[PDB]
Amino acid sequence: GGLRSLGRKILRAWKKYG
Repeated sequence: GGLRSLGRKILRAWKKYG
């Protein structure tokens, strides 16, 4: 997880925000 991947970090929705 990094700068440009930040979006795909959300995209994978591991825990999804909250």
